[PDB]
Amino acid sequence: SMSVKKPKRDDSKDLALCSMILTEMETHEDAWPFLLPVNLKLVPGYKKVIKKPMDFSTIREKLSSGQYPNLETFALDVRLVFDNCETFNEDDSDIGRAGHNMRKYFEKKWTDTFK
Repeated sequence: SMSVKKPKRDDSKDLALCSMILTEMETHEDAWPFLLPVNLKLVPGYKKVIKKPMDFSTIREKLSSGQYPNLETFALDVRLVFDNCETFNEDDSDIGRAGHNMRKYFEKKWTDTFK
C-alpha cells in the first residue's frame, strides 16, 4: 500500500531473457504454423472466429519496440498463440499437435527461467 512495498524483484534482465526464449520458440522445428500471421484473406473462418490473432513475428516486433510493459504481458501473447491454435485446429492434425508441443516447450522454458 502507500509507502509499504514488498522487496524489489530484479527485472532488469527480463527483456533479454524473453528475447532468448522467443528465439528458441522461433527455431523449434514445429514453429512453422506460428511464425507469421494467419492470412485472413486466404483462411476461411479465421477472421470471424479468432478475435485476437497472434503469431511469433508480431510478438517479436512488439518485444523489439517496447510494447510489453512487463514479462507477464509477454507470456499472455505467447499463450494466446496456442489458445488460438486449439480454438481453430483439431488436436489430431499436424498444426493441432504442433501447438501442443510448442506450448509444452514454452511453459518449461518459462518455469526454468523465471520460477
